[PDB]
Amino acid sequence: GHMSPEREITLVNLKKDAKYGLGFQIIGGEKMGRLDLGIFISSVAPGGPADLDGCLKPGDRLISVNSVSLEGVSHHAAIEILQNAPEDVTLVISQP
Amino acid sequence: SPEREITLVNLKKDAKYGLGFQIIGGEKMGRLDLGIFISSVAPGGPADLDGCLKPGDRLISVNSVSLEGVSHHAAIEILQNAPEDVTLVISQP
Amino acid sequence: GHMSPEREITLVNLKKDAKYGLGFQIIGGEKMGRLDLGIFISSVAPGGPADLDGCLKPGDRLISVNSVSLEGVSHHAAIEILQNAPEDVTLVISQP
Amino acid sequence: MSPEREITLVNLKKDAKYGLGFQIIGGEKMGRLDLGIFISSVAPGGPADLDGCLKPGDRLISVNSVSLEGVSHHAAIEILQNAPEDVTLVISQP
Ligand SMILES: [Cl-]
Ligand SMILES: [Cl-]
Ligand SMILES: [Cl-]
Ligand SMILES: [Cl-]
Repeated sequence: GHMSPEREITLVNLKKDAKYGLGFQIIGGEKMGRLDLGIFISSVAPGGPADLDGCLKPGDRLISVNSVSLEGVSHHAAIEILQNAPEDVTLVISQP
Repeated sequence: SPEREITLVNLKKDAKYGLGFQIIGGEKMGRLDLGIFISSVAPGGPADLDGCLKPGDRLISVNSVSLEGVSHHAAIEILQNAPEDVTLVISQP
Repeated sequence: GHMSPEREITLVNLKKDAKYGLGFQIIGGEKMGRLDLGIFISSVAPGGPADLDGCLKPGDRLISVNSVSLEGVSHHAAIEILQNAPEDVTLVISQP
Repeated sequence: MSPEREITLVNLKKDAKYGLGFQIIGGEKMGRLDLGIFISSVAPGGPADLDGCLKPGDRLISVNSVSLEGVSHHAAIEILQNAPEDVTLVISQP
């Protein structure tokens, strides 16, 4: 027997908008090295793709941008990865 | 190209092999810790025949249930108690 | 590219870096039988000694550090063995 | 209660009369990552004996680059037999 796990993984499918991009901002970065997932959603822009989809929320943990893992990624590099992502993006996130 | 990769793996348990892999990890997990990894993959088993899962891969979820904060002991039970059809989210080098 | 019934044994020669150390992390349990080998590679840092050498990968099994066997060695003790190792390290590992 | 064990690489050459000059024991039903092969005897005057390192009780971990993880006693014998004349063993010792 064990304590029931609390969190879930979700796949969020978004399309970049010329005006919004993906319509969210991030906070954080790795501190503990290669396996550290330190990136979280800091805000979701009203009327943007993430908002309209409805799933992504401030506080959610960002695990991947399509297949690109954010494990061990700095804040700077995470910004880069999001910027360089194609128009069609699936975010793997964990949620409370 | 330095980033790791996130992949989804769909497996069906087999009578002899189960899912066809073993896991390792500690028992003390912080709420957001992901400490479950693959230690071996059985030749002939579903994981092997599927071809994606490898030793060293990091197990992130089982049928959408996150392994964040989940101990090795709890993860074994989750995998053993899982239905025949499982979708795994993993990270890979 | 499926798993082989026979695994592989490999020697890896690394030099510690002042910032990276050996450039990898390990995982394993704390309870070990005297002959158990429960230590495995969990990550390899891009640009670190292990990465540049190109042999060591996550999932590899750590068998010795400069002839010191990991048999019966707990995760906490293995970390200490890697920390206490000199600059020039020879690893014996097993690989899938 | 006993110090860390020691891993050694032993370089031997097969001999026409002695082979490698040692025998092994172990079970047949190994798990994937089990290492259940051990040295049982070392022949006086054969390669292993002359080399001086290998002793009965030692654990045999590999034959050249072939791991004995999950390898049965039967299969280990065949791995040793099939090996070329130049052989490197990885062993563990007390
Ligand atoms: Cl394996
Ligand atoms: Cl690392
Ligand atoms: Cl890695
Ligand atoms: Cl012994």
